[PDB]
Amino acid sequence: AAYQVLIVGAGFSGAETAFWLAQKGVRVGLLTQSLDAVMMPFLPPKPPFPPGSLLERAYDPKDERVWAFHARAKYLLEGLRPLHLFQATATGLLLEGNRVVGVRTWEGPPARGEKVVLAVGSFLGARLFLGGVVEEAGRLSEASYPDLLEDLSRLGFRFVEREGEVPPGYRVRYLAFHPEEWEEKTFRLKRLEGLYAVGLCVREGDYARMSEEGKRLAEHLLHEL
Ligand SMILES: Cc1cc2nc3c(=O)[nH]c(=O)nc-3n(C[C@H](O)[C@H](O)[C@H](O)COP(=O)(O)OP(=O)(O)OC[C@H]3O[C@@H](n4cnc5c(N)ncnc54)[C@H](O)[C@@H]3O)c2cc1C
Repeated sequence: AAYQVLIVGAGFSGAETAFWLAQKGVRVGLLTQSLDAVMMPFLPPKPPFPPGSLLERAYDPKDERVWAFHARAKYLLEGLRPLHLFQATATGLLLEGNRVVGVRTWEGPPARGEKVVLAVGSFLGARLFLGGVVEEAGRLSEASYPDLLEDLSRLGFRFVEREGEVPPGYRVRYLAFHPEEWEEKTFRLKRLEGLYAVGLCVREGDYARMSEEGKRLAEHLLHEL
């Protein structure tokens, strides 16, 4: 129970969740497949942003470079004492009966948390259409490992198809948890115990929406603890 909350995905929703939880002293483990992609935008994030959010703090009105936004956001997360940001590729759910206690990782070492949050964005069943090529990636140059979706599918989880687009321009078709799997008020993926989901992998929205959702989840978990 080292981590009170284990979050899979250091993107706009997952990192925001980690941010507010850490501000309150919650022991958070933020697991993400690529540290070089932490909080990486598609198009440059532009105001307005949720007040006091990690998203707002990471913004620089004089620097629109998306990679720089990623770097500034990553650095901000690394400054939170109760937060441990680490690299690992989640490949499946660690279960004890009907309870999710963590995730298996491709590299081998399992990661555990009292509560497990999936904030994997557009990386489930991702297909990136760029010109005359189709890549298995949730965002430009960011590969998507098929394992997690396969595990969730094997366990019985239902998904719906969604699509996002970047004005080279490209489109990303991905899978989001079917609405019936998710309890909006608690962020619970009710099919199993101790499992939560937030962000694009459960509901559409832009950067600010992802951030607001992450904060809302953090506030809910703080109440539950
Ligand atoms: C093609 C496309 C373009 C978009 N463009 C914009 C835009 O220009 N402006 C805007 O406001 N919104 C845009 N959106 C909507 C939304 O704001 C973004 O998708 C945003 O990144 C969603 O936040 P998220 O936290 O759900 O996912 P992300 O920010 O994508 O973060 C997901 C994280 O999870 C990690 N991850 C995934 N699977 C695993 C795994 N198995 N193990 C470990 N880590 C994993 C990823 O590597 C990543 O770091 C776009 C959406 C799409 C699909």
